[PDB]
Amino acid sequence: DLKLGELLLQKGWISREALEEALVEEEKTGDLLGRILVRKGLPEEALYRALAEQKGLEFLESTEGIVPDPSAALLLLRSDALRYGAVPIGFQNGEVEVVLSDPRHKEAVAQLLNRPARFYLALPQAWEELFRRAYPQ
Ligand SMILES: Nc1nc2c(ncn2[C@@H]2O[C@@H]3COP(=O)(O)O[C@H]4[C@@H](O)[C@H](n5cnc6c(=O)[nH]c(N)nc65)O[C@@H]4COP(=O)(O)O[C@H]3[C@H]2O)c(=O)[nH]1
Repeated sequence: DLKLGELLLQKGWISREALEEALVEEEKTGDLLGRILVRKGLPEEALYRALAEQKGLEFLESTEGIVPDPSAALLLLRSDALRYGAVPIGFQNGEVEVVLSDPRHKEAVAQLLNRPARFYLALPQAWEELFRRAYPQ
C-alpha cells in the first residue's frame, strides 16, 4: 500500500519537489498532508481521487443523480450519519451502499454497520448535498 504522496506522484498530479516541500512543512506544522498539498495548488478532486483509490473506495464524481433510499437511511441515526460522515443511500446484491465524506472513517463506519457494505467517497459539497437530501432536519 502506497502513502498518499507516493500515490499522487505515481498519478502525475504532484511533482517530487511539491511533495518534498509539503512533507517538510508537515514535519514543521503537523497539518494533514492532503490539506497542505491542496493549499499549495493540488486540485481537491485530485486529492479525493487518490484518497479514494488508497482506501479502496469508489470516487463519486457527482451525488446529484442519487435518490437516497429511505430504507437504507434508517440503518444510521442522522446524528451518526453526520458525525461519521456516512450516508447510506441504497442496497445492491445484499450490500448497503454508503457514501463517505472522509476515507479515514471507512473502518469506523464499516464496524458500526456490521454488514456487507459498498463504500463511495464524495467531495465535501457533494457529500453535504446528499446528506441533507437523505436526512432532512
Ligand atoms: N480526509 C483526508 N485524509 C488525508 C489527507 N491527507 C492524508 N490523509 C489521509 O490520512 C492519513 C494520515 O495522513 P498524515 O497525517 O498527513 O500522515 C501521513 C504523512 O505524514 C506521511 N507521508 C504521507 N505521504 C507520504 C509520502 O509520500 N512520502 C513520505 N516520505 N511520507 C508520507 O505518512 C503518513 C501516513 O500516510 P497515509 O498512508 O497516506 O495516510 C493518510 C492518508 O490516508 C487529507 O487531506 N484529507
